[PDB]
Amino acid sequence: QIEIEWVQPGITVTADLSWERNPELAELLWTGLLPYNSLQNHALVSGNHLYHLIADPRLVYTEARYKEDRTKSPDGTVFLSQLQHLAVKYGPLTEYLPAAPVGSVVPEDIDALREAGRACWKAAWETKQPIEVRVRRKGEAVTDFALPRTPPVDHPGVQKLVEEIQDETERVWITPPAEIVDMHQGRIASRAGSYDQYFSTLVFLNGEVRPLGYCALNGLLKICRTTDLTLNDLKRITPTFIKTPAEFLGYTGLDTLWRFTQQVLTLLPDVETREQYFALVNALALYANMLNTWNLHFFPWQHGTDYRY
Amino acid sequence: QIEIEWVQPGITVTADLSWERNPELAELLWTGLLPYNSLQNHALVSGNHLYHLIADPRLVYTEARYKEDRTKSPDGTVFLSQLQHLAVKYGPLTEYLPAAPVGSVVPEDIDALREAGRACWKAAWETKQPIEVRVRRKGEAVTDFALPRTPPVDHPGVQKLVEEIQDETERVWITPPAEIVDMHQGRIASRAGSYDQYFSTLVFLNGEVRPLGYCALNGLLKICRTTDLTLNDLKRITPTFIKTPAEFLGYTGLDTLWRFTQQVLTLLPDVETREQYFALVNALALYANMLNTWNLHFFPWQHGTDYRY
Ligand SMILES: N[C@@H](Cc1c[nH]c2ccccc12)C(=O)O
Ligand SMILES: N[C@@H](Cc1c[nH]c2ccccc12)C(=O)O
Repeated sequence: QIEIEWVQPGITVTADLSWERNPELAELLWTGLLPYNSLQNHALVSGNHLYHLIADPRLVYTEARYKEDRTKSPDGTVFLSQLQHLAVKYGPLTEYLPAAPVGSVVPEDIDALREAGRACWKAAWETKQPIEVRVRRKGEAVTDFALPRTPPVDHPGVQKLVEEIQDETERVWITPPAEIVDMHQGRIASRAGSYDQYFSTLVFLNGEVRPLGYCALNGLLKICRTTDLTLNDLKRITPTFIKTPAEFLGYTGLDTLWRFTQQVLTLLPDVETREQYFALVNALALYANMLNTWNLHFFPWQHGTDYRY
Repeated sequence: QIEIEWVQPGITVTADLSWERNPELAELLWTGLLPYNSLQNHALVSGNHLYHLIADPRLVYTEARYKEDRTKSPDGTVFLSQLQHLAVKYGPLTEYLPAAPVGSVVPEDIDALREAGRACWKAAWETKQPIEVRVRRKGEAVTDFALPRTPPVDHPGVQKLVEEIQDETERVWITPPAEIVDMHQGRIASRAGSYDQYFSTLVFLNGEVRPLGYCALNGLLKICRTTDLTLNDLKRITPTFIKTPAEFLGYTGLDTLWRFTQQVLTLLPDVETREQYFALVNALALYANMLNTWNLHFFPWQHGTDYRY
């Protein structure tokens, strides 16, 4: 049993964990991930779905034993995905992609859940109020949320950079990053956007950050942990999947993203172990995925009033 | 000397190619790429910048000898890009990323160039009328534009799928794909989009397709051609970068993309040679990059009127 606290709406629900179908994932949440906090997003495509990022690389490569069509899942079902989400269905879904269930919100708490889901939708559609979520073991108080830090690494250069990136990831974990807020308000040093408007810039912002985190960066992580591709080859293929997106994004306004990427690309040829490679890339990957949660939050979805079925 | 003809606005300019700075590039265009047609897009972020797609894998990995800041290039400058573009500056740019020049539209055609530039803008911004560009060696008239096909490959199953995919890419080269048009009109069988709107779906359609093409797929082509990564490893790493994006887009409405990806992923472990790997990923790659051009064309950029600096 776990509790899920949405702070701003002031709603807490309780969910039963199950080791029956996906024991490795249940065990991962129960033992390795809890307790944590995150920025709570609402799905913009999939339907009445809530997901939030968990700052732990294991979610990228841990396999499920059992997946089901998520639209057929009962409301209240809790999932874990390799996009590093914990997810909860609270109403109908259109996205029929397989998902890995690990439990469900107790029957007594479903109304609370749907109510909370609507509060989360309202925040992303209208108010832009960042909604903090706290997840912890049932009946275990926490007054200490801090992002995990990968074990230190025998390399002053790598470790220093890892710490810097992770620190920054924590700093803006539930606090809006200024470089994201600024772009949405048009405060953009480079004036990016054709013909004096920055709407397109926001679409490209929203568009490039997301795959860079979950696809390129997390892909490298997945490959690194689940295959025996050599360190030399990991090092070689990395600039190819991560340089251009970050560079273009740097111009649009993500100076910190692009700065971090340059320092990583700069250190990368000289790392000596797979452990060093992984901490370096993991730190950037989490930073990238963190930014996506804020784009999900801040992007003007409101325009969809003019795009109803 | 080449000729760039924009069909709809009835404008044809002449450009001098130069071997002074990027000989390998100028050569490739001159001997390898001409003549061709394409869909003319206009940059939505970079400024007064025209770019279109060229159906040749060599642009992905052929290296520039020289690059300069594009904001400082004279109006009229022609560039080739590893994004598979021929690009022309016709006014101020804000994107200061380096680009490889290969020539210039002649001085007496600059006015005609800026007319072509503004007309392409009108098509992206307001009209959504597809503009066809035709590019030729000066002198030699051209009647048939067919997409380049990779040389037949000693593997019938691979070769068949390669043919089917290339055929399809050719079919909707300058004629809009129904799957893209239908989505932008809300004709989406899965009703993807939270709370009965499909605007968010259009943002994600736009955002996911582009990196899948230029970053994941094209990245694998470049890795295959510019490094000696083993075939065994090329096959191992491929699904990690291309499955998840394609599956989600399939759900959102791109049935053909997801079907072509699944087929590629089924044949991929059976591939026997690098040449077989290359042709298979290359065909899927171009198709993906082809879809990007239509997203760039059809996405409702006009919303930018509420986002002026
Ligand atoms: N369903 C998420 C987005 C999403 C789900 N799976 C994906 C895979 C790739 C990219 C985006 C996604 C939303 O609507 O907010
Ligand atoms: N210039 C393109 C966008 C672009 C340029 N370079 C990129 C690299 C990655 C992604 C997008 C881009 C436009 O504004 O239309």
